[PDB]
Amino acid sequence: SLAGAPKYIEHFSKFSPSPLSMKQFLDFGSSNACEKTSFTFLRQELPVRLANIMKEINLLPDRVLSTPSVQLVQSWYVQSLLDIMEFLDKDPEDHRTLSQFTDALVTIRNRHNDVVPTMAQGVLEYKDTYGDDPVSNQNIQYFLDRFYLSRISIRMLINQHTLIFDPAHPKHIGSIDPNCNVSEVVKDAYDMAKLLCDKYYMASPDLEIQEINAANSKQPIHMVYVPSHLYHMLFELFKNAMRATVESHESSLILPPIKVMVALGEEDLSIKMSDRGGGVPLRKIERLFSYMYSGYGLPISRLYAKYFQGDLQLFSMEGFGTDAVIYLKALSTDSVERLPVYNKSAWRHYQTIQEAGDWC
Amino acid sequence: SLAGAPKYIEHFSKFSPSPLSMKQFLDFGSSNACEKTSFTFLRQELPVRLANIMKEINLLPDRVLSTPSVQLVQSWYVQSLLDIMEFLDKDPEDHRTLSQFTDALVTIRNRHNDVVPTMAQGVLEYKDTYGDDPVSNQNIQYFLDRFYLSRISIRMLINQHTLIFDPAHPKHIGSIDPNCNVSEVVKDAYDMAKLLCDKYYMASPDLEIQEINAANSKQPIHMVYVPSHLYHMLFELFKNAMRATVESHESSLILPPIKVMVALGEEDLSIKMSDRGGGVPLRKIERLFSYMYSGYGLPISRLYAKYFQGDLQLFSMEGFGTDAVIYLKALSTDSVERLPVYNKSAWRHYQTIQEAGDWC
Ligand SMILES: O=C(c1cc(Br)c(O)cc1O)N1Cc2ccccc2C1
Ligand SMILES: O=C(c1cc(Br)c(O)cc1O)N1Cc2ccccc2C1
Repeated sequence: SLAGAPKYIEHFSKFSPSPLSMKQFLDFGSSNACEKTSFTFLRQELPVRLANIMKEINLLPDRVLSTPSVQLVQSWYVQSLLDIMEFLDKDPEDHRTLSQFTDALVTIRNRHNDVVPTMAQGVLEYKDTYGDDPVSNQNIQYFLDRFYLSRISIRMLINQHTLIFDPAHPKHIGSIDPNCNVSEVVKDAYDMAKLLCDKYYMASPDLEIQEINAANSKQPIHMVYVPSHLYHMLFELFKNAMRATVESHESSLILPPIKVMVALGEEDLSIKMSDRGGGVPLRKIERLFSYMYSGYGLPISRLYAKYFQGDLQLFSMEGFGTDAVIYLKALSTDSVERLPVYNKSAWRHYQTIQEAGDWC
Repeated sequence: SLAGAPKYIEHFSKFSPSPLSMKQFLDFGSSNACEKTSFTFLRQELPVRLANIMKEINLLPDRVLSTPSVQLVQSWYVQSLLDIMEFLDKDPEDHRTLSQFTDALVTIRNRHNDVVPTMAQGVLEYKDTYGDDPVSNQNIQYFLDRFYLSRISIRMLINQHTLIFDPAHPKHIGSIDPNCNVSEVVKDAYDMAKLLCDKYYMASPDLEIQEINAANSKQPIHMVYVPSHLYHMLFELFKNAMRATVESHESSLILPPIKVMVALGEEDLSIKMSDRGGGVPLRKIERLFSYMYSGYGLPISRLYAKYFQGDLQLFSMEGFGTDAVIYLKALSTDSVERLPVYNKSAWRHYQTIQEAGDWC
């Protein structure tokens, strides 16, 4: 039988998560020796990542913590942590340990499938029950960025293990494509967004792609990346760009295209999506990344970019259109997980009071 | 005779600066009744603004505060505050009070002429004497943004008073042009930057300007603004864009132009400057606004934008080029001074220790 969950949470929250680079993920093998190594790694690392973020959940305002949906998500994290604790004393040499471990990871992944919308219901419950306040809102914003990035990282570890140690893409390493053709992903996201735009507006802007391979002008641009994450970001951006374009051109039969540039530099692989959808005033830009003003499409997309040391930035020109840029690291060695850690500095952010700001 | 300066500093630092809108500045008259009102306003408001920022100087790390150049700037602020205290008991009805007051403001403006480079020498002295450290560096960054924005605001008040109550542009209200033609300022800044680029490189990119007046497509874009501030920002941006363009095209006789779009929306007047100067990796972008990595051209330009509720943002694409955007408020009623205030929230920022960050 197991100890009470808080004993495990306190134990594992003392450790810092260990960030892996894309290259490290990529250089992970599929042998028995490798599966045992993955097992011995994950039975420590997953509990560390679960515990670290569970400790930050406890720092949320009582108001948010008291909501049924936040309490529900907490309970899932507790059970998932306990599921892994069952493996602490198990022998990696026993093939049944390994197969049971993979089954346990699948069960955890499914348990947590609806975490994003469930947390969003928690935010709504807080607003409905108590009314929102600026202090709680700032804490929620800080927390959710960290919580969702933590979740992305945990899903990455689980997907890598289950895909490698249990199809279409045998050149992929788990969910990683060592030769991801960026323009092909751009086209896939455009195609899917076009289906949606065509359905509702009976029209959609065309796509124009330009590549700038600075060091090798002829060569198609490739990278090591998780294509599903890149797809997610581009699909969200195309939906917004298409909607803006059609909605700002109600009188017109001719729609300006969405232009995408893919640039490969020494350090960055940058993807800029430019539309002439009429733009948004600067005042309204920050709110596009707010969990409260919402529709977590944009904030979660930016977290995917940030997860491997990239970013997603918007700059609009009200009256004209908008540019969105996805910044990725060009090199797999620079693509290192960005993971929140529970410590004093973290703890300090939730320690805020209501007072006059430092500006007039 | 006067009280010791600290007594005045404590008294006036209790008040918050009072931000004025561009419209309020603009609706200020030049009569005798108006000059007395300006006097009675400024003999309170200037001491409040001087005292508020002097209190924050005292919050700097001992290391920075101990430098000769920071001590020198402090001493100027003390004397300027005392100069104004001489007017506390003077009668506004006496025309000699008014003329002496204008003389005192001119003397203050001249005294403080070299504040920006003198503070920069203070930063260098701290680095040379002690070596820099991350905690002090963060405090310096926070402080200098506020200090330089405060200074901009004090110079604005002084220039308005001295220009109105003591030439080429009689349609200007002090330093304010109620009908500033934005493209004409763009062209002036380009011309001056071209002279510099031509001198050093014997070549420079051409300029292309496009205006998008969303609500009135034919009409040239105008605004209420201080043209010298807009010029300053554009001149800095053109110098950077030109240098990048020529330096990334050493082999070429044909230079890509710098393209400027001026867009007027419902709320924003946005100016985007686009170059094909080869770009900068994202990692190096933040540092362009750092006082420590430096060359205060960019950070001070962004402060001018922020001063009337605007901003100046850079987004590059490494391997291709860079876009810089100046965001201004379109309406004089939205163009309100952005002024730092000395209070608890302000005080808290300088209260930081060296510890592990909240990220891995
Ligand atoms: O500028 C934008 C816009 C916003 C984002 Br985020 C983006 O990634 C691309 C865009 O073009 N919009 C969206 C939108 C939707 C309906 C109507 C107007 C607008 C104005
Ligand atoms: O991308 C840039 C660049 C930077 C800024 Br800030 C700007 O406002 C415009 C630019 O185009 N640069 C500057 C510069 C100077 C010499 C050489 C290369 C580069 C690359």
